[PDB]
Amino acid sequence: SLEARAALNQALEMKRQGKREKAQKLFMHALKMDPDFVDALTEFGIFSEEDKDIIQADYLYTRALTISPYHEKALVNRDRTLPLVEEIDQRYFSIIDSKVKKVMSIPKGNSALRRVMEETYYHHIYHTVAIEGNTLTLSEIRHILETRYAVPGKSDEEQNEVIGMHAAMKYINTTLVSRIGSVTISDVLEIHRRVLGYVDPVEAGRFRTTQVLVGHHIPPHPQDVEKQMQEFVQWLNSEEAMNLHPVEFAALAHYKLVYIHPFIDGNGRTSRLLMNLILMQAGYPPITIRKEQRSDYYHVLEAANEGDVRPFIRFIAKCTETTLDTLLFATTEYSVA
Repeated sequence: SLEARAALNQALEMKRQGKREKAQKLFMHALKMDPDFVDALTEFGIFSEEDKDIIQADYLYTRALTISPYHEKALVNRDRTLPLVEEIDQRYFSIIDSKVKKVMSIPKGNSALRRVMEETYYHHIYHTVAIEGNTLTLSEIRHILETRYAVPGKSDEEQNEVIGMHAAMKYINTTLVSRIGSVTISDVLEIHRRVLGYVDPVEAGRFRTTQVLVGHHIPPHPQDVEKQMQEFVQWLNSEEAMNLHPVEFAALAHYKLVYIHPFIDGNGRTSRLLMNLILMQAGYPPITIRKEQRSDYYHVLEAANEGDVRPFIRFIAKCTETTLDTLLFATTEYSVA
């Protein structure tokens, strides 16, 4: 018996008086105490909706309904929100497409563009290893790759992760981006071969034959991995996927590979590279999930496990905008002497 009903009732009482800042803390607290508490989700939805935060209200109702599909108070409200959410999400994909288009208006040989592209190349390597706890600094990663000399006082393992990423990004940018044709299984194993080849050569480029623990999660049985990965690459080359928005498609491709967890190590890194391969193949620039976005990343992945991928997609879309804003942050300004 969760003792959050107390918290929910006070929240409703505060809301009645109009102490809304005290209400949402009691709402948040009620779902801290019981995250699967239908009345608190539903009531906190209505709350959010009164403040015109439609996406949150809709998330909350959608959570309530994944737990209790027949909860009539939620069913009625999510009918009203779902269409307005589709609208809001669609307008954000338009602003991103705006910035992509402006970025792809820059002549290919532009120097400023050349320099920020290679600056952000080291940024993407730094963030994709640092988000997992790799203690190497940006300047250390540039040092390792520009020269070929190991950084003093940093483990071999950390530095091989960096070289490994570099080896993988070469292979994608050289081979797979330009290449007309299907994204085969062999492509995904080849990325993983390079990602992990310097740290764990034995496992580098082959699927796990064992069960794994990923925190409190247990991904699919190793005998389902082969089946589910063949459904994945079939979906990657399918007509439905090309029917999706490319950012939407890239986000789903990423989440699916994370969920399947087909390798022992380097699923995260291997699926952040696949995401970028998908975006680039569609004419979109590759993107970075910054180190400091670790919590947001975990939480949106967790929301995707609890039956709602939309927050994850929105997350990837915001990361896409933040990349474009950076590329655009190198554009011409009037000046004379």
